[PDB]
Amino acid sequence: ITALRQQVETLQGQVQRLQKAFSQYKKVELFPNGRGVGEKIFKTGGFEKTFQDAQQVCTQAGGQMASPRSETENEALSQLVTAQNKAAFLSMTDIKTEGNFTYPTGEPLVYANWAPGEPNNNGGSSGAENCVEIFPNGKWNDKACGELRLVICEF
Amino acid sequence: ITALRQQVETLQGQVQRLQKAFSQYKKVELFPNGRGVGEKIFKTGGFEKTFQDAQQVCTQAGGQMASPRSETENEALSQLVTAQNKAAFLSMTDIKTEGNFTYPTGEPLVYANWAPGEPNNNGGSSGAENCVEIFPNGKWNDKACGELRLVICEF
Amino acid sequence: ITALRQQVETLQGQVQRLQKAFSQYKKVELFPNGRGVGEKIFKTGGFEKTFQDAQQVCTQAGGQMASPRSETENEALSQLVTAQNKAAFLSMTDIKTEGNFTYPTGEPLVYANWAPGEPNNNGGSSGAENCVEIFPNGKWNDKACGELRLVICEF
Ligand SMILES: *[C@@H]1O[C@H](CO)[C@@H](O[C@@H]2O[C@H](CO)[C@@H](O[C@@H]3O[C@H](CO[C@H]4O[C@H](CO)[C@@H](O)[C@H](O)[C@@H]4O[C@@H]4O[C@H](CO)[C@@H](O)[C@H](O)[C@H]4NC(C)=O)[C@@H](O)[C@H](O[C@H]4O[C@H](CO)[C@@H](O)[C@H](O)[C@@H]4O[C@@H]4O[C@H](CO)[C@@H](O)[C@H](O)[C@H]4NC(C)=O)[C@@H]3O)[C@H](O)[C@H]2NC(C)=O)[C@H](O)[C@H]1NC(C)=O
Ligand SMILES: *[C@@H]1O[C@H](CO)[C@@H](O[C@@H]2O[C@H](CO)[C@@H](O[C@@H]3O[C@H](CO[C@H]4O[C@H](CO)[C@@H](O)[C@H](O)[C@@H]4O[C@@H]4O[C@H](CO)[C@@H](O)[C@H](O)[C@H]4NC(C)=O)[C@@H](O)[C@H](O[C@H]4O[C@H](CO)[C@@H](O)[C@H](O)[C@@H]4O[C@@H]4O[C@H](CO)[C@@H](O)[C@H](O)[C@H]4NC(C)=O)[C@@H]3O)[C@H](O)[C@H]2NC(C)=O)[C@H](O)[C@H]1NC(C)=O
Ligand SMILES: *[C@@H]1O[C@H](CO)[C@@H](O[C@@H]2O[C@H](CO)[C@@H](O[C@@H]3O[C@H](CO[C@H]4O[C@H](CO)[C@@H](O)[C@H](O)[C@@H]4O[C@@H]4O[C@H](CO)[C@@H](O)[C@H](O)[C@H]4NC(C)=O)[C@@H](O)[C@H](O[C@H]4O[C@H](CO)[C@@H](O)[C@H](O)[C@@H]4O[C@@H]4O[C@H](CO)[C@@H](O)[C@H](O)[C@H]4NC(C)=O)[C@@H]3O)[C@H](O)[C@H]2NC(C)=O)[C@H](O)[C@H]1NC(C)=O
Ligand SMILES: [Ca+2]
Ligand SMILES: [Ca+2]
Ligand SMILES: [Ca+2]
Ligand SMILES: [Ca+2]
Ligand SMILES: [Ca+2]
Ligand SMILES: [Ca+2]
Repeated sequence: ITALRQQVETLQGQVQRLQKAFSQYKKVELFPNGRGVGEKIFKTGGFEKTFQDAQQVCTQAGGQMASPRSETENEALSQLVTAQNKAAFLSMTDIKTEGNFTYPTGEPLVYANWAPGEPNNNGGSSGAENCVEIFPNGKWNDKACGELRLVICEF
Repeated sequence: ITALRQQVETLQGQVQRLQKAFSQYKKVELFPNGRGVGEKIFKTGGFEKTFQDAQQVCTQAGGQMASPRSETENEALSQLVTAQNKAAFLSMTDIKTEGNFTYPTGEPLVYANWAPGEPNNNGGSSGAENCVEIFPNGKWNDKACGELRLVICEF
Repeated sequence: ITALRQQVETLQGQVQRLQKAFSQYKKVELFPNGRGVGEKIFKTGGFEKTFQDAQQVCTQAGGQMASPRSETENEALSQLVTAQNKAAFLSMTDIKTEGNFTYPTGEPLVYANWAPGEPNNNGGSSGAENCVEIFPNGKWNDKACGELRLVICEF
């Protein structure tokens, strides 16, 4: 019928405009504290928290902590850390089994970028190191979970 | 007709993807300076202003100052204030009638969370207190409108 | 057919809600570091960079540096600069031909708002001035490109 065809065409135009406007506002949103990789979005709050508090903040916000599963994802995190000039906590811990770092689902690492000599589980006055921080250069260091580091969430 | 049915199906897929992407970017946007409650969105600019300047900033931005009409809305504001560690101005004033706080539409309060002893209209050197600040604990204190407090806007 | 008509009506409702939600999240996004003018969106990162670094940051983010082509666009930039209280770099340089400022496409200025006495190409210890900064009052001053100024990107 002629009426619905005109309706479909109008909808087609509205959808196209929504898509154009959404791509623009996606880039506006991510500037400068976010990075998109595939269907994942990394964003920093610009503040520092302990691992447990960061875990609460990310969950509360409807997301989770960053789990870099590829060089592309890790490099995206590196950019955020570099911009804030503050090392960030990742999602992974070896809390269940020492030396065995896993995602918050128990799954073993599919990607790793340990700095030379890490993980060493030597946090000095803070004690054992069961969490992971990412440096501006993208490299990882195991770090005490009670330490304060940049919060990056994953949505 | 077969042509338009295929068009509707394609539109259905585009809309579904837009909805999925929009829910994700809603949470990305609100992290960490925004809170959604029903159809209302609270967001802080991270800066402090006098009541009048805050009123101008929120209006200019296409919104208004925060009018917590329920415990849920008030608690959302509490989280933002807690995160910034800065008490924020609300929208309500008793400027027309002393002791009678109203929304910027003249409507009386449907919800209130006054701290013990408030409102007292005693601002010391600033004079009368005709505006309202919200504490990290969610409680309210009547405050001089010329004082500087965190700006939270409502959209 | 009755089935597709109901589908079109449902799509109509979904699109309308998407549009309503998108206008709200557009204003939420732009508060307080963005300004919309026509189909262009200006946003500041809140940080300072040299012209070349700012050019890299904006490009990386999927946009470009601000090219105010009208009083409306320039005034929007003025508001962002005023809010951050930091003068920002614009996109234009006279690097190809001295005294002739052009957009990063070689096109001559369609709009200009030089402060009295500018451009003068006198940056003192920094040397020649081949870039442009915008003041809180909206006026322009030619500035050395190696100086650090507020980064505003255009999307
Ligand atoms: C740290 O602690 C971690 C937590 O315990 C632990 O993680 C575990 O790591 C192992 C080894 O990598 C891993 O096993 C692999 O799992 C792969 C994914 O599929 C899972 O899950 C799906 C369902 O989601 C199942 O359908 C799969 O069968 C498999 O089930 C797992 O099976 C094992 C027993 O076989 C159970 O113990 C797990 O509980 C169970 N997991 C789940 C979630 O159910 C899978 O693709 C891998 O397959 C390889 O091994 C199979 C035999 O196990 C072969 O049949 C298959 O062909 C694969 O062979 C590999 O092929 C390569 C070439 O292509 C060779 O180079 C490899 O050598 C060869 N590997 C082997 C072992 O033969 C594999 O099963 C567990 O999933 C994981 N556990 C959890 C809970 O995630 C770590 O080991 C600890 N150490 C470190 C350093 O991280
Ligand atoms: C501070 O200063 C404020 C500004 O002046 C002032 O705000 C006023 O507060 C009163 C009392 O709460 C409030 O009156 C209530 O209004 C309710 C909302 O409906 C309004 O508006 C709609 C249109 O939008 C009309 O259709 C309604 O009729 C009503 O109109 C109002 O009517 C009054 C006169 O009756 C006028 O003076 C107002 O100008 C006018 N407002 C507008 C915008 O037009 C309404 O639901 C409430 O209804 C109750 O009272 C009615 C009689 O007035 C009853 O018929 C009805 O059944 C309700 O009875 C209540 O029922 C409860 C149980 O269910 C009982 O427990 C209650 O005891 C009982 N209440 C009463 C009073 O009987 C009611 O009308 C005004 O709307 C509001 N004015 C403005 C401008 O917003 C405050 O009083 C000042 N003090 C404080 C402490 O805040
Ligand atoms: C700084 O350095 C800059 C870089 O070299 C330089 O920028 C150049 O500025 C000139 C003068 O303003 C400008 O010329 C104008 O271009 C207008 C836009 O159209 C362009 O491009 C389109 C395609 O995109 C073509 O279709 C047009 O023909 C025109 O092509 C240009 O043509 C000139 C030669 O004519 C070439 O040198 C350019 O390379 C070429 N550009 C491109 C991209 O291809 C155009 O609308 C303007 O038209 C006016 O002049 C025409 C004759 O050239 C007339 O036919 C037409 O009627 C217009 O007349 C004007 O009318 C007004 C009243 O309505 C009068 O008041 C004006 O006096 C009258 N102007 C003139 C000159 O007669 C015009 O062509 C160049 O486009 C631009 N170059 C580049 C690369 O961008 C600056 O001059 C330097 N100085 C300063 C201070 O900025
Ligand atoms: Ca450890
Ligand atoms: Ca270590
Ligand atoms: Ca008062
Ligand atoms: Ca008080
Ligand atoms: Ca120059
Ligand atoms: Ca100058």
